[PDB]
Amino acid sequence: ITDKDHQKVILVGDGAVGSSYAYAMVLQGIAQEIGIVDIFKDKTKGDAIDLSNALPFTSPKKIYSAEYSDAKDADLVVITAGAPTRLDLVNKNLKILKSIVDPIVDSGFNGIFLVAANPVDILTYATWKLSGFPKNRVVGSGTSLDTARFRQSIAEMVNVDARSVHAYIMGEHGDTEFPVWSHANIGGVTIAEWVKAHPEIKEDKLVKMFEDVRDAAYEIIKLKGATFYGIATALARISKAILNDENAVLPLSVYMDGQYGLNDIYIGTPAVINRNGIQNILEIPLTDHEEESMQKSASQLKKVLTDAF
Amino acid sequence: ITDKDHQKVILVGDGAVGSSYAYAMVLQGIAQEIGIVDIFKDKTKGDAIDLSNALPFTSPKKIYSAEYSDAKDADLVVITAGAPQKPGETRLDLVNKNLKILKSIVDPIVDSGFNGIFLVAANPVDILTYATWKLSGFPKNRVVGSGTSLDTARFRQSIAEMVNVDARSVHAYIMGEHGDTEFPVWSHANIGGVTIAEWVKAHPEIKEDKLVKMFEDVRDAAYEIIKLKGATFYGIATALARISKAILNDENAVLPLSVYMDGQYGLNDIYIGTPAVINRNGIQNILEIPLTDHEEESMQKSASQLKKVLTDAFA
Amino acid sequence: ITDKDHQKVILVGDGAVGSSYAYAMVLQGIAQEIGIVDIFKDKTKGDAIDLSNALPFTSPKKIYSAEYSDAKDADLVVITAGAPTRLDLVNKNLKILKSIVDPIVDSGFNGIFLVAANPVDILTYATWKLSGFPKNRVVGSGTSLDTARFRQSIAEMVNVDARSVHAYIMGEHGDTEFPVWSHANIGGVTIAEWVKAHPEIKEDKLVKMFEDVRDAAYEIIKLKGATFYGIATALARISKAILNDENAVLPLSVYMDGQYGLNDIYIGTPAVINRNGIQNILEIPLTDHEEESMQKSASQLKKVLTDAF
Amino acid sequence: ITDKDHQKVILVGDGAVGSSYAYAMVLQGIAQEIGIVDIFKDKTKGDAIDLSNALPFTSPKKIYSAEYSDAKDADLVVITAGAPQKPGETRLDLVNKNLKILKSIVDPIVDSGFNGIFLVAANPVDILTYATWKLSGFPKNRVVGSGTSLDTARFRQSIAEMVNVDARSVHAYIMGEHGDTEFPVWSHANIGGVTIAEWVKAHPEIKEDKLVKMFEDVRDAAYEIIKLKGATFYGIATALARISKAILNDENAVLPLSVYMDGQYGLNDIYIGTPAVINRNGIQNILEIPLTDHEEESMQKSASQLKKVLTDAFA
Repeated sequence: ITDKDHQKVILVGDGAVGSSYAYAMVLQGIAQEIGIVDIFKDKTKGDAIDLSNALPFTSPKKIYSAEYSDAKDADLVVITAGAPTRLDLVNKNLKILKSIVDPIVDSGFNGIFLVAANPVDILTYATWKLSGFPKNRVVGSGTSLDTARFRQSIAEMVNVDARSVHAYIMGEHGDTEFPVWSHANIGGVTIAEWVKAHPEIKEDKLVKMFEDVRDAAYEIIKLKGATFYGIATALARISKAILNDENAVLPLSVYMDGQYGLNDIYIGTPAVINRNGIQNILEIPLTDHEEESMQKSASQLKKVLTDAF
Repeated sequence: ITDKDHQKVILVGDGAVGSSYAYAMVLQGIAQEIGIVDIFKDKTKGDAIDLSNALPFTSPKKIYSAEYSDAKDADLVVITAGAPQKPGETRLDLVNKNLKILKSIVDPIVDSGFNGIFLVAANPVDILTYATWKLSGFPKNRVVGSGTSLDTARFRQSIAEMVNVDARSVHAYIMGEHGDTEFPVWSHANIGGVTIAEWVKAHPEIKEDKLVKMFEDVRDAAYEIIKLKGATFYGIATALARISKAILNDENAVLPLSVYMDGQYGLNDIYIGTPAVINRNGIQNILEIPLTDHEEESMQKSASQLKKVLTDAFA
Repeated sequence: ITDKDHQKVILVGDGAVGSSYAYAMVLQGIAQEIGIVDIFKDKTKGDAIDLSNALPFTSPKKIYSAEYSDAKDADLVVITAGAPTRLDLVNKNLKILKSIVDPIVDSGFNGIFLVAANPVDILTYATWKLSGFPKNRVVGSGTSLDTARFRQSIAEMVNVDARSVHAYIMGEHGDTEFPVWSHANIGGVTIAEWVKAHPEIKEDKLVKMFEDVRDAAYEIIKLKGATFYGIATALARISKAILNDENAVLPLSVYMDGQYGLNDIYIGTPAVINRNGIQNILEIPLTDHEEESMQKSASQLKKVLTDAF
Repeated sequence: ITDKDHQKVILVGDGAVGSSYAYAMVLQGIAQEIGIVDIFKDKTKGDAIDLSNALPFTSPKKIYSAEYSDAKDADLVVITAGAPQKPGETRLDLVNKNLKILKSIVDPIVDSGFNGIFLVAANPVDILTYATWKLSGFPKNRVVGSGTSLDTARFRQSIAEMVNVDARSVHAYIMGEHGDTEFPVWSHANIGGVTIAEWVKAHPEIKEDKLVKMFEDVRDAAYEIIKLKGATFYGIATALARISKAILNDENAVLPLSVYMDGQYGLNDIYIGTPAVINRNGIQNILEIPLTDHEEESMQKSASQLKKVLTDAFA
């Protein structure tokens, strides 16, 4: 039975995101095996060696340049392989995603898909459609990183550990996402309550703070050329919640079955995740304004999915 | 300047609590040195050896049987071993007994030149936190009690178990004086940001009387554990190690602690349990949760009963 | 397949060792479930609650007062339940051990046994005999703690992190165990080499240091009444080596199949351990003096086993 | 005194190495503050934001685009971005180029009042470690180079893979000047205390030529990784974070580092790779492994070639 006490991850895409993700899993000692799949075979071999060079300072792992067929007995397939009209972007990514998901399913893979490729909510739905897997075993990173960025920006404004800050970005990851100010809090004190006790914090600083979250990727790409440490860390956090069976609440792309009056899309909302994937979708009671933001995000996303399929 | 990158903790009290605390600090790699002070010198020497036997499986430390004078260059003095309430002793006698013992600890620690943070877990904690402040002459923000940290953990783990969620995704406080007068802040309690009131609307199989009972079981948790296994220690040891990490890693973490009231909740000149921000300099901000009328009344009744005992004890 | 990503430990014995072990597993986030089995049902219920009170500060776990029947789908059964002539001590512990192992096997348990009850090498062999399990899936703590004590004592003499100190105690845990000075080193510099560079270290300090290791339990019991933090920590280290599939070298009680000229006993030697238990028994080439110490430890232990069975 | 329980690292160089190093420090929770200094100011600002985006999943930090003057109260200055060898540049030109750049880093850092430890990873590391010592005026034991830390990890992981053992149970060194002249200490290399010579006797399917090749692959590892993926960074970033933890947690850990030779191996007045004990005060003890005649010759040839370049560079 202890023959099972070996956690295996297949990573698809060895760009800055996949490579950083593998490094995060090395340093935190999450899983015992990482197979790295990418068209660029030389690069994945180089990365597997560079990452392996770190292992003497952490817990051991088998790290290698892998093939889709190595997903047969994987716990976790992480898809980062995303090509940069919105509908053309989707059609291009659907053909690439089919070339990933089909051979992975053909391997006998029977674990959880974790999708981080842009656009994530659409490609999460597409992964579900192509794979034939249950809804709860296809997960997208959704607004996990936007939420982390939001919490860290509040943490810095108020000089508090972001782990004591509780706020969500929800909807489709992208321009239509929105902040759930109504439930956002610091140690259980709502932002509305916090602003009353600390009125140096102007409404316009909060507006700007959400705008900086929405435009974060643009600002980072402008400064250093790409974004990767954030999403790599989020993917490793989601990976730990699955592999350690945590029943952790994370904001993820999850299948709408009536939540917020939505159906038959993947979109960002807090959910409970454990070894079996999504257990519970948390439906935060939104204000009329927040519910409208959710409906506009959903509707625009549903239109693109319909047109794409 | 890196000569200072050595964190030192002086633990006063080598009971089940102090001992478990030191073990938590060993396994989590918090601090580089633990001096254990107790009247029972052989026991502290035995514990220092037993704890040291663990070190080859974790980060290294100097662990030893210590004296008050070893607090000179300590970052942290952790006070655990409160003289226990005898049958038919008044609360005020319990306090007076603990004040004479506490004076015999705090005075020689201050005399050593100790200039760090006091972390008080001795029962009764809110009163002995105030007493440590009074005896030490230290600033308000450098005398901290464990307060409702454990009651809050117990409350969060109870909600976690009812709802099948990691307690790290559950956010609820017990506040007031640690003891019979403490109360749950249901108004701000939430699971991943969904208030308990909101959660109960979506899941109405959860009856009001299960929630009432759940707070009652938290209030009476120590009595239930003492009845079953004779003593309580893993909970408070873990809480003390969490507070110790928040200080020593300068986290600005929000934790429910005994902190000095300067108008918060309409209270003054007591230590009592409420969320606060804590870093390397101790208490940075006291969070004043806007309480319902019922929750504010519970806070006032806890505070007033505690203030009466302190007043009577100092005179 | 991710239905398997749930590690379960059944602990037998909720005395200071078992209870400290469970606490170590809580603080280090090892396994997702601990069942605590003991005659004293009230005490195990109290301990499961006290340990659960810690969980909000660490990774989640299911911790409960358990029955032998709960071992059915356990990864790991840890036996600490040991009653304090040597042959009478063994006969008393064999009847108690039979009352543990039989109902655990009857449950359908199909994991690894980790034995810490005194006397450990004898009860490790007895666990193998009673269980019918393969040799490599019955492991004793053996000289893991004596070895830790030895390394920490060298660490303190020389002011070096014990993790940079490499020395073994081997043989039967107890009076006949011996230090392997021939291979003992600090950062790869043998103790013989270290003493040449640092001749303030007298041979008689080294003799005393092994004597203090052999008598460590006596000295600690005299001072504080019992010994538990050491073995609790060692048991949690061995548990991590199994559950994270490390192929770690640890000094353990393992089955002699010709190593050191020994057969058909469990005795202390370094071994490789992973998710499947013992993979490789390291046979350290001993000096004539060290080999004699091993043979005398083995022979006295083999006589007691023969007489007991 | 707890005002000091704030560990600060100034990183010089925000290339793949510096950036990966800062990420390793974020994920492992080492230090409370990282200032990133590089000529490319936009890149450091972008990195500080990207790294900060990770913080809600780990322990908190202040991460920012920094200047040399921010080293004033730093514990640790980590120097990574060495000007790379151009095709047909001499070794001595590489050194002279790096000395002018290194002077422009070390002088303003010393001028800030910085009084911590220098940790040098810039190529060529043993030479720039000596140069940092010469430019800074700091004591020998407070200027440390990464030396053969990564070569040693690569060597241990290669043995781990041959034998199917956790590399943490494998104990082998590469020593000398990091680069083509470095050598394996086979004589003291072991797996759980069993020397490689002993292991090969018990497992004679392991051929001498596989061991020769295994050291050759370690020596040429960087060339092989650069050929395959264009650059090397996870290895050295992880090593730098391990050395950083040994200093900041005062571990007295044995690591293979660039340390000042004062008679060890018959060497004087160079930095070169050998195991040493390191704590909060830097280098405490240099371990002198008794080398075979062949291993000692390799050490002498590595040292002498390195000493010639240093002599020529300083004059």
